[PDB]
This record gives sequence, structure tokens and C-alpha cells, in this order.
Amino acid sequence: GSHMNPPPPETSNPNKPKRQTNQLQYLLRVVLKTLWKHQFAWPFQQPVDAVKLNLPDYYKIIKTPMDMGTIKKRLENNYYWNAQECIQDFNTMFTNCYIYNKPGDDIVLMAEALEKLFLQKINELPTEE
Ligand SMILES: O=C(O)c1ccc(Br)cc1O
Ligand SMILES: O=C(O)c1ccc(Br)cc1O
Repeated sequence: GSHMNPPPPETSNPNKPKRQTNQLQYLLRVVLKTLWKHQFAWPFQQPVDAVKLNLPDYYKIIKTPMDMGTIKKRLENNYYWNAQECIQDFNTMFTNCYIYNKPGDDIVLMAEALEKLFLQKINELPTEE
């Protein structure tokens, strides 16, 4: 894409040790699957394209970008060592939205619907085995 958007977050790095855990499997097969198909998922399914959206200040404000397209790749390509890393990526995505946008805004209400679902699912994150 555009040189004016940053490169996306890292999804592949052989130097980073990787592991499958039952918790990570749940994050893919339950959590991500649920949020991805939500009616309000589409703004969060790829990095924010600040050029196309005419938001030239977006990456001036948001210095830790994250999105569900990145998280999906990270889960499908086994990037993580543990569930906390992946939960932190979800939380970063929500908090970016809430920091950049006004509390009324449609994108915020969309993020909040996904976050409510997320919380319900994370409360049932299985014990690590
Ligand atoms: O099971 C599937 O086919 C599937 C498809 C998309 C996503 Br996101 C999660 C899934 O688990
Ligand atoms: O600025 C944002 O947070 C944002 C993200 C994705 C889309 Br699509 C529109 C937006 O306004």
C-alpha cells in the first residue's frame, strides 16, 4: 500500500520463540471467530488505512496500531508464546479506537460491541493445560 501508512505489525519472525497452547487455540477458534463474523467487525479486520480514510494524523496519535487482521495472522501463523500477548493485542486495538475517536462516534459504538463480546469470551478462557 501507500508509503504514508506505516508497515503493519510484525506477523512473522523466526527469532521469536513460538508455542501452541490450549488458550491460544481458544483465542483463535472461539474468540477471534466470534468477533470476526460480528456485524460491526469490518473496520477492525485490517490496519487503519489513514490515507484512504483521510486521517493524516492517525499514526501521529496512535503509535501502537493493532487490528484483527493482524491478530488473525498472528494466531494462524503461531506467532505468540502465550494468551496474554494475544489478549494484549485485542486490548490495544480497542484502546486505540477509544483514544483516537470521540465517545459518541459510530466506530466507538462498534468497538464497544466487539469488546463486550470479547470480555464474555475471555471470562471463559480455559485453564491452561
Ligand atoms: O472455522 C473456520 O472456518 C473459521 C473461519 C474464519 C475464522 Br476468523 C475463524 C474460523 O474458525
Ligand atoms: O479512525 C478510526 O479509528 C477508524 C478505523 C477504521 C475505520 Br474503517 C474508520 C475509522 O475512523
